[PDB]
Order: sequence, then C-alpha cells, then structure tokens
Amino acid sequence: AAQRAIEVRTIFHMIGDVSGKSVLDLACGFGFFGREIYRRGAAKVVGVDISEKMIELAREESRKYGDPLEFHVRDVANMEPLGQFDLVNAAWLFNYADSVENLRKMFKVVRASLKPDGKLVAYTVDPDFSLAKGNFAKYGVNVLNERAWGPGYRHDAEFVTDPPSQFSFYRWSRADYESAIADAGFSHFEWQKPLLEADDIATHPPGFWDVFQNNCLQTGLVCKP
Ligand SMILES: Nc1ncnc2c1ncn2[C@@H]1O[C@H](CSCC[C@H](N)C(=O)O)[C@@H](O)[C@H]1O
Repeated sequence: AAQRAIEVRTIFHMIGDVSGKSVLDLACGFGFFGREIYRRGAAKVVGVDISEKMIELAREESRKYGDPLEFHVRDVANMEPLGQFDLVNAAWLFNYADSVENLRKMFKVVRASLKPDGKLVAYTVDPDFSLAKGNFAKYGVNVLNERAWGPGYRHDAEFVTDPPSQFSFYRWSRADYESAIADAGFSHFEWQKPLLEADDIATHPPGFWDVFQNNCLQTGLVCKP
C-alpha cells in the first residue's frame, strides 16, 4: 500500500510535537495512530471505535507491546463524553458518517472533546475525488463504484490486499464539511494536501504519482477551536 507512507507523513506533519499531550484517537481501529502517537511521547492516549471486534484487537495489540493505551467501544456520532484532550486524531472517521446529520454530530462531539487551545487532526476522503478521473488501486485502494446518496456519494471499495478486503464509505461535499466544522464551533480549519515529496517522485516510475496529484482520494484537515 504505497499510500500509507504518505498518509502517515501528512498526519504527523499536521500533529506536530506530541510531547506530553493528551490524545483521543477516534475511529481508532486496532490503534495504529494512537499507539504511534504514544511512541513519539504523548502523555496519554485514549482510543475509540464503534466495533467491539476492533477494540478487542486494539487491546490485544497494546497487551503485546505493553503500552498504556485505553480503548472504548463507542459510536462517535452519539458518544458518551470522554473528557477533553490537547489533540483529537481522526484518521478515517468522517467518511463513515452515513448522513450529513451524522457528520455534523461527529464534529460537535470532537469540539466537545477538545481543550480550548487544542486541535483536531483528521484524514478523510477528499470531497473533490471523482472516480472517473482515475482509480486509486495503484496506491492501495480500489474504488469500485460511485453512487449518489442524498447530497453526497457512496463508494464501495477494497484494499489491494490478499485477500482484497471490502469496505464502503461516504464522500460528503466540501461545503457540507465546512458547514459542520463551523456549526460545531471551530473558529479555524485548513485542508491539507497529502505531503507527496520529491523523494517519493524519485523512487517511483515517472508519472506514477500523476493520478494521486490530479485526483487524490485522501486529504488532511486541521481544525482549531
Ligand atoms: N460512528 C463511528 N464511531 C466510531 N468508530 C467508527 C464509526 N464508524 C466507523 N468507525 C470505525 O472507523 C474505522 C475506520 S478504519 C481506520 C482505523 C484507524 N484510524 C487507522 O487509520 O488505521 C473502523 O474501525 C470502524 O469500525
């Protein structure tokens, strides 16, 4: 999966120095980002996922490496309050909101989870992605279709793995994201193009990254109270 290196680089560029910070890792899966955030010096990391199966995995991972991550099974859109943190990290949370209403609830939960000087770092589907402009299979995500779903779009996809793992997500428009951000009470936000570097260009055949730059499936997003 060639895209994961760039995603990790972009996320940690947005996060910056985590030393001594408290961190809430939303849609945490098995804990990849929260666990690495801790490795780089975070004071405290809490992970939340809606899947009991994923949290069971995430807890076994922390047992294997002996790290102090704490995990919770919760639906972020309807989340029991969990305190306030210096940093909320949300890699692949918002594209699982199945309605604009649910996207807006998620941004409100995030804002309630933030200290006044805190920040949200998020990775999500670029609203401008258009399936016709090029698939993302060569970067690790095979987008199979694109269907209108209310004011947004539904995509069925699969990770280019063995076996290829199927999943489904939602692409909400930039205007709906920015409305959810503003109405949740974030005074500032910035979209972050993924940090494709000269080193990436040099280590791949010419033009390998053209579709990635012309029709990126991913985007970063940083919001501050
Ligand atoms: N409403 C919701 N609340 C919390 N977690 C959710 C959710 N909808 C989907 N998820 C979780 O979000 C995850 C997306 S996969 C991303 C996992 C991890 N952040 C990583 O980057 O590796 C899945 O584990 C899924 O269970």
